[PDB]
Formats: sequence, C-alpha cells, structure tokens
Amino acid sequence: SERPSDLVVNRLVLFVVKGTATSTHATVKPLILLEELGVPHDIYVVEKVSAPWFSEINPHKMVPAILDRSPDGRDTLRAWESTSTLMYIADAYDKDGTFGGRNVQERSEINNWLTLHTAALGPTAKYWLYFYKLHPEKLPKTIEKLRSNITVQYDILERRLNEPGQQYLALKDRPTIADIATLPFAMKSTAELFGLEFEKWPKLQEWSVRMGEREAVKRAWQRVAGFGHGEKEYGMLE
Amino acid sequence: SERPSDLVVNRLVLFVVKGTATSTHATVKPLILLEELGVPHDIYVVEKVSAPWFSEINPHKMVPAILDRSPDGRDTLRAWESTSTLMYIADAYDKDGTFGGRNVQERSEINNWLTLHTAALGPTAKYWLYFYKLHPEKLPKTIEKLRSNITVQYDILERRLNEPGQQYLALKDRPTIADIATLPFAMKSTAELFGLEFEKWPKLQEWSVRMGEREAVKRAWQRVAGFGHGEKEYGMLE
Repeated sequence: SERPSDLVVNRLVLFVVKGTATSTHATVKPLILLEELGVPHDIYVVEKVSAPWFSEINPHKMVPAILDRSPDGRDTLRAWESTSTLMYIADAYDKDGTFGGRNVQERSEINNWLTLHTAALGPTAKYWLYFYKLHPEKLPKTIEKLRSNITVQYDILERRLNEPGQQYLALKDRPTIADIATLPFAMKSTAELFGLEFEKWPKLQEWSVRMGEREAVKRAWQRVAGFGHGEKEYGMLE
Repeated sequence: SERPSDLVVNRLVLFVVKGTATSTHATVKPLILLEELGVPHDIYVVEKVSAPWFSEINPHKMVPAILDRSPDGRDTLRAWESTSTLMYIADAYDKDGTFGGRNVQERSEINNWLTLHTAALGPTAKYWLYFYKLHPEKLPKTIEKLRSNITVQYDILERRLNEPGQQYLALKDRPTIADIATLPFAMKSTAELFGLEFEKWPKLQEWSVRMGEREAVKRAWQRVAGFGHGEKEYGMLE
C-alpha cells in the first residue's frame, strides 16, 4: 500500500491521532521519553488508523507507532504497542540506560514494573474503558470486576512506593520507562474517570505529582493535547 | 510471613504451581527459554500464591516468578510477569542475543511481537479463563467478546506468518522470546479450549507445530506438567 506523499523518514516519526481527553494516554508515553532524552523526532497525525498504509506500520491499527532509520541506515525500523515504543527509544537513544537500566539488576526491576503495567493495569484499564463506553451493551458486573481489579493494581503500586527510600516504581533514585508507562493510568484525572478517590493511595498520588512536575512530562502532555489542532489537522506536522 | 526452610538461591529458582492443563501456560514460557539456553536452575512448587512470603517475591501473587543471584553473586534479584521472566533470562544468560535479539533492528521486531502478546492476546486469554472458570457467576456475553478478541489476535499473527519468508513472528530466520511468549496461547490444544477451529489459521497452526518440534519446547511441556505430582508435592524439587 502507497504511503501518503508527506510521510518521509529522515528521523524518528511518532504516529499520533488528533489530541482529545481520551486519545493521548498511550501516545504520551513515547513522547515523554523523547522529551526526557532530547531525541530529534517528527509528529505524523493519522486521520484514519484503519487506512491500509498504516496497518503495514502497525498491524494492530493503533497509535502510538514509530518509523525510524536503523542505526546503520540500511533498514527502516518500526515500533508499535506503547511499551514497545518505550523499549525501542531506550534501545536506540538511551545510551547510558538512564531510563532503560544500566545493569542486569536495574533492568530486572524496571522490566517487572514495566511488564506489570503492560500485562495487568494497561489491559484492565482498556477493558474497563471498552465495556464502560464502547461496547453496544452495558455489562455492569464485568465493569465492576475490572474497576475492582484496578483498585488491586493501585494497592500493589501503593505497597511498592511505601517501601523505604522507594521514590519511583522500579529504582529508588530515578524514574525509568516503568514509571513513564504507569503514569497515564495512575494519576488523579484517570482515577476520577474510573470513579476512584486517588487520595486513598497517598504515596501513589505523591509519585504521580513528582512525575508530573518533570519538565519533559509537562511538555509531553501539552504537545499531545495540541496535535491536529495547529495549522495542519492531519499528516506530517512542521 | 517467613521464607520457607527449603527456599535457598544458589542458582536461578523458577516458582511454579501444581501442573494442570490450565496452570502451566505462563510458567512454561521461562522454562522453554531455560531449556533452550541450558541455564542451570531449581524448581519451587508454591502451595499458596496468597502466602505473605511469596508476595515479597511477586507482589502480584502469581507464577511464574524467579529469584536469582546478581551477576557478581553478592546480591539476589527477582523477575515476575512471564514476559519479565523471559526478558530477565535473555538479559542474564543469552549474551549472544540468540533469543533476545543481536542488534536494534532484531530487538525492534522482537519487542513489537513480544509486547503484542503481553498487552493483547495474553491478558485477553487470561480474562477469558477467569470469567469461564473462576468468576463465581457465569457472564456469557463477556466470555463471547473475549473469545472474539482472541480471533482478532489470531488474524494478526496469521497475516504476519503469511508474509514472504516469515517463518517466525519477529525474525524470518529463528524463534525469539516473542515466539516463546506467543506459543502457549496460539496452539491447537489452547484454540480448542477457547472453542475455536485452529485450522482457520493455517500458517499460525504450521508455526505452532514448527515451535512444538523444538527439543527445548518438548522438554518444557513434559516437565511443567509433572511439577507437584512427584515424590515432593510442594517446596523445592530435587
């Protein structure tokens, strides 16, 4: 399938959709890491994720997705699924393992808390949102069970951040891709959407505020909301 | 709350439960990679994953979990979530990147197909099992939707394995942790459990048979079934 004429890969291209309250919780993740590391990148606002050309990039037909030049320039590489976009950026650009982890010990914990989000909170939150808003029929027993599972996940994150000196989910000293992956689903605005009082997880709330005060995180949230609302609506932004 | 007398970490310890048709699809994943690489390891059969001592290893209170010595051997580290156990074993023992990926290109695709399983088919299959067997009330409309979501994931895997020369999910040439992660939820026995005709996905069925023929995969399936049915029911196996 032929790509749009304005889609060229001279650097990392992050594929997003038009910014809304419900369209940015996955796409913000790679953008945060790009902002943290100062990686050169373009933004491509996808009008239709069902477009055949886009399914050749991401067969799951969702944002975020990435096209980038391989380090030696011989291939065009792709990343899709938000956790995979974080892994790719860390692999290609986080030379020092500042967010990816510097040694086997660091990476063992990072991958525990990253995968916990990827396998448990992420999909539980997505299934809650699907059955709450998108499913033609309302299934209240299923929705209540998923909401219950979210409280159990918040309990695990709270327990972790109550451990001595544990300022971040994976490492004590600094945020990692585990923290970036978790933040959008573990912050006050998301908790209130789920019908939960975030104050009931005080160390988790403190952690979300600490993450939120980072300049890269602030820039990421601002830009993801703005995409498609500038001079250009769809395609490669300038 | 205290660690069991027979729990010692002299090498990698893989935490499993009593072998049944529905208790092994996560624990078999790290066991396949341990068998592929020939990693020295112990097996610990957990009686109750709700036990406070086990929650200090895995706060999510599930198998698989790993305790291992750090590279220098001065400290102990942990992995939990099946995808995290695969990422750890590859990091600590797959120095050639045979299963973990040798460069940024290989790892980009490995991470795409690994994360697709971790985020999509994995949690969808686990939620299907939960509502099908474990939930006190039977919710058939929920079960049906999850089954439908499995067929969508099978469709994505089928498309991939229909691409020219694409013998495995991530790499054309050899299987990776992406293939190992996918196999337990994408084979005839599991498809039949979900009430699906696996023959509807011919290239996926062929792929599952190719993976199943690997000696390491055969050893893993044979061993994981037997855990807890030997002379020692629970605790560290000999």
